Amino acid sequence: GFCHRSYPPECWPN
Repeated sequence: GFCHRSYPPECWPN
């Protein structure tokens, strides 16, 4: 559920 605002934004199924 927690996504990191990177580029590309890395998000995990958390």
